[PDB]
Amino acid sequence: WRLWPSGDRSQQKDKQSYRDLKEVTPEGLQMVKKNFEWVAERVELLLKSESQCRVVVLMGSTSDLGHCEKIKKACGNFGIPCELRVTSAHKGPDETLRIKAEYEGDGIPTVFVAVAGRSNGLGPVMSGNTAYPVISCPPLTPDWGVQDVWSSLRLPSGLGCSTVLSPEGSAQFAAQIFGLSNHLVWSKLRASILNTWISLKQADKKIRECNL
Amino acid sequence: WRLWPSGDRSQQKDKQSYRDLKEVTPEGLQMVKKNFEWVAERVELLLKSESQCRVVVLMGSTSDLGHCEKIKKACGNFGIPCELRVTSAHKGPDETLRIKAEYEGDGIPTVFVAVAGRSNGLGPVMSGNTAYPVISCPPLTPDWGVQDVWSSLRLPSGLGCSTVLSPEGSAQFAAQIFGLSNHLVWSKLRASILNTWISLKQADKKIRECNL
Repeated sequence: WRLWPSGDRSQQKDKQSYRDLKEVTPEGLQMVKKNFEWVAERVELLLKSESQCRVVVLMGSTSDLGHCEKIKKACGNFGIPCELRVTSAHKGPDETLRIKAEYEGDGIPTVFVAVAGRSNGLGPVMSGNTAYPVISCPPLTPDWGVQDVWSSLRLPSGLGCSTVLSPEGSAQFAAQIFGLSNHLVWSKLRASILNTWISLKQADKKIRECNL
Repeated sequence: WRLWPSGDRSQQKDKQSYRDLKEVTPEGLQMVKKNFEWVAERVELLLKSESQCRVVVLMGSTSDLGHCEKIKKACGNFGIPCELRVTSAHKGPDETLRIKAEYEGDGIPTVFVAVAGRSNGLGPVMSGNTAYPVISCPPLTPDWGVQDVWSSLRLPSGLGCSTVLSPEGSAQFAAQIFGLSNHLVWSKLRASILNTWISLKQADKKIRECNL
């Protein structure tokens, strides 16, 4: 590669420093060696997380636990810790705000994912009382899902609450948010775009052989 | 009329006490007079309210004030005091519960009417945190009303919150609730069933003449 500290070619730390020498002298090789040492001393820091990430999944009912387990598993795939908590906006709004405060108050950047069946008040109430992002991922089924989804979508002014129907999708969106700050999360998202694209090419190649 | 204290014919206080005398003696007429005095001393109490009534209309936004004015006016027609208050479940749930507590705490029987456009969380949150009845009367328009109504209708278990779409209707329902305890409110409801029925007979009589 070619590596320029501060975008400055004259500070090049890569092997171009050796290619560029008119004549290789022993003083010339010690400069090249120090450039290689400079990179060797920094490269292990590429494995370290610069910023902390957390998803908190708030569920109105323990019957939606299966749906929340899918979000937590999918968060695990991006290396983002994910906590489950049980709270109802309708039946314990005092407790919802106290739980919110626990995660707002310890200095760890947090995305809240609200899982509320039927009339979703948990997304909205959370959204109205935190500066952190809130994602409604309601556990819609085909029975009443067309009716229930609108309680996540049509909100009073002054609420940023977003909607993602897929539980794997809500994890991915939470990852994309943390990817703006965390190169490790970003890189898993980037490699996943590649791997998914590769999978389509391989499935097309297979079905093309069944075209003769 | 015939008036029997405790349903006991032998305690009859009406003119039947005079009709029933085999012979009218002066001692017989003094008994009749005391029966008439007994009724004269109690009849003014029929004008007095035995129980207090109040409707509290909670609105999420001052833009829904017109809709709340219609509820308040219609409550006035049943002689039920009606207060307007502004509170959002989404943006000030702490304040919603403190306002609720003011009306729960002064010993006056109260019906709460929740007016919240779009995703109604105000009905549900109120319903989950008071033993008093809550009526959602959402200000639906034809634009999004088919979508918004389901946030009032499909609630988690443990919530009694009812729905009435008409604002005059929500007042009438509040009146019907107080009519179980208040003979004056009951009587306005009863006379209104008569007057409305009379109006239909009169409109049918009119249109029948335009049938020749």
